Amino acid sequence: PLMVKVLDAVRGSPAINVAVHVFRKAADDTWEPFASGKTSESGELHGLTTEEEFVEGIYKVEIDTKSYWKALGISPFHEHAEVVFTANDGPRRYTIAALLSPYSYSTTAVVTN
Amino acid sequence: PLMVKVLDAVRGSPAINVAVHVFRKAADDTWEPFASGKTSESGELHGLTTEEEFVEGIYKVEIDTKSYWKALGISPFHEHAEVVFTANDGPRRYTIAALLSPYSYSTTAVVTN
Amino acid sequence: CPLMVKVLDAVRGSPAINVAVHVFRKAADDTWEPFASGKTSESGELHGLTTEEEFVEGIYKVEIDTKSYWKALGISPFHEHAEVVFTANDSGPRRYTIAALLSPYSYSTTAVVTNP
Amino acid sequence: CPLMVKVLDAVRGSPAINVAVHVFRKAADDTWEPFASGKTSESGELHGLTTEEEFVEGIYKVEIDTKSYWKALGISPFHEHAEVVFTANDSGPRRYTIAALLSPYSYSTTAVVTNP
Ligand SMILES: Nc1ncc(-c2cccc3cccnc23)cn1
Ligand SMILES: Nc1ncc(-c2cccc3cccnc23)cn1
Ligand SMILES: [Ca+2]
Ligand SMILES: [Ca+2]
Repeated sequence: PLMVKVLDAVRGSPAINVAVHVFRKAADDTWEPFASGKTSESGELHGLTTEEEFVEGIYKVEIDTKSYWKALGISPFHEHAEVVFTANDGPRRYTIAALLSPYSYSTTAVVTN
Repeated sequence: PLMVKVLDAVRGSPAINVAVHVFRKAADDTWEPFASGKTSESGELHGLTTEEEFVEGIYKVEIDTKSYWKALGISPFHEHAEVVFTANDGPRRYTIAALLSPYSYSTTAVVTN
Repeated sequence: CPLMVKVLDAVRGSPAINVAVHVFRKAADDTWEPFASGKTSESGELHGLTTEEEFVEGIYKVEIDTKSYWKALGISPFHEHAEVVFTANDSGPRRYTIAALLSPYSYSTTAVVTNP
Repeated sequence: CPLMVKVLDAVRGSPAINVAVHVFRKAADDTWEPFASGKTSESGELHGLTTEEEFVEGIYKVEIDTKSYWKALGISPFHEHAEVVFTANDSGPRRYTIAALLSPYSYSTTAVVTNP
């Protein structure tokens, strides 16, 4: 139900081995750890969660862009990229995609049935 | 060796049934038709060309964004999106990805071995 | 003006007007503290957030209220906000312009950093 | 200033300076004719391309020479250029700002259209 895909605009490649943490907003307005992983050779992170676990609510996907750029020897601006959205329930799969540059990022959601 | 992927930033979906034409630059600096198709339900267009046909040179990928937006009832700015690049030969596959909004588009290249 | 925020609307091809922007700074106890806030003008720009005196080193978060923007236009957006988190002034004072480009299911942001 | 072009560099977090920009207009015989050209300033902006008199209805192409920009910085880019093609002034005169954000393997562009 939730996949994350990361691309690198400088190298023209998938962004490989990028740490990604997902949080869900708790009733006290704090962020509870929900799922995490590292992107694969294709820049994709699958298997984050299951249908039963992914309930409606506010999620944060935190992509560690700074570590990624430093591992490539490139100087970065942002601490990370945080993408915060509401999951709303018919049948739906979410893909959070991000395109990374050192001083800019773009993110889009691909929500399909 | 060449794939095109198109996303819609307004609807949060793949951009389905988008016409795409690819041209290769001829010796007289004109644009020769090379391949074309329409994006699938996943927003992807595969099978454009073969290894033997896709030689080094300057290519143009013309995405008919205006037709796409009009078919969705949304008012567009651009006539189309044209993405022009040089193909250079080790082992390489090219993905041209585009993210569409009515008054903006973004494109990236994903070049892998 | 060491910190300026500019917001554009990719649907309409226009400045994003009356967009709320909240800026936070990480405190020594590792929580986010309020730093400054404002709203974009008719040009989509937000000037006057801070001053050279107030804008010290730190980790800053600029939270752009994209959800309210789209909801006011009658549209149901995907994101809650667009957030930009960065370390500022580590090698001395700089001027930062944070720009954001908004669509209902996407946003982009960029930083332009100049040396006064 | 009915037509302005702004270019930013996503690698350095800076204006893209000294970027060549060529503008063409489709002729009645369906070919591209030269219309105007210039280069971005130290702010990454290009003003003075055209005038209200000259900038009539038509289909325009704005070709930003991104390849030369990156090659001058010692970088081998992917794209030949970034091109923006649009119909202008169809419902009367408008002011257009074409902005582009550049990386070596990517670019984005947006249009801001205002009614004088
Ligand atoms: N699989 C896939 N997903 C998205 C893109 C993508 C393309 C262009 C711009 C972007 C801006 C933000 C996020 N993603 C994109 C390319 N390939
Ligand atoms: N003055 C100005 N205009 C536009 C942007 C801008 C911001 C974010 C993404 C972009 C994508 C393509 C083009 N421009 C942008 C930033 N400053
Ligand atoms: Ca310091
Ligand atoms: Ca007309």
